[PDB]
Amino acid sequence: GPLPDAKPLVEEATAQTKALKSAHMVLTVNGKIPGLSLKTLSGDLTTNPTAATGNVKLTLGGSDIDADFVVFDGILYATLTPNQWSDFGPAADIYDPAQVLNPDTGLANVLANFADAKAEGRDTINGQNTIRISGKVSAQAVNQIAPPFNATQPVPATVWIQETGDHQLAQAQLDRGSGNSVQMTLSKWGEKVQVT
Ligand SMILES: CCCCCCCCCCCCCCCC(=O)OCC(COC(=O)CCCCCCCCCCCCCCC)OC(=O)CCCCCCCCCCCCCCC
Repeated sequence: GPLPDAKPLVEEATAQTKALKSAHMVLTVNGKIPGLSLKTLSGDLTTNPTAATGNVKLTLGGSDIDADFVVFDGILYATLTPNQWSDFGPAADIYDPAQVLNPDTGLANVLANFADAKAEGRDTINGQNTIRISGKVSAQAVNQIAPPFNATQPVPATVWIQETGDHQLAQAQLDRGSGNSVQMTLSKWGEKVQVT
């Protein structure tokens, strides 16, 4: 049947995202984004205070490493060899994961700077009906959430917003062209992170 108007849905998702404290996130990098050596990540994030835990697949020196990670008390830790925790210092010197849910600079700021929104279709994301929406995100909003994009123009993007219910952002993708793109799927909004 007919699609809703994207614009009110984006506005509603913006407000919902600003109110978020925590979520489960799955992040995938498709192709190659210069200065991003991550391939995948899956984890749980809470904010105020910031903590995160999960697993990451990343490339270091031409090799893919699977690692568990914890961010706790500003500090990033990861197991670059199995069951061995290394301390990598302040998480903020690499990337503070709270930035993803910062209401001024994170996903909500992406949504508020998502231009030309148009509903394209319906898709299931994690068992929920969502509206797939195309648009373009400002360079400045992209660079603030994902510095390695190094955008000097608007970035084509797709968002998937819950059709009913709370209208959360279920998924977002930023396309750097060719077959190079970053996507995040969010779920379990307001989960207790558990702790670390
Ligand atoms: C809608 C889309 C939403 C997108 C939201 C998030 C987008 C991603 C944010 C961009 C990350 C920017 C961080 C710098 C990029 C980096 O990779 O450095 C490149 C250097 C090579 O680049 C350079 O040459 C120099 C950069 C200096 C980096 C120093 C590295 C020190 C080595 C030790 C790190 C190993 C532990 C990492 C475990 C995570 O080699 C490295 O890869 C080593 C560092 C790996 C960092 C992984 C960052 C994790 C992203 C977390 C956000 C996801 C949400 C979290 C939810 C829980």
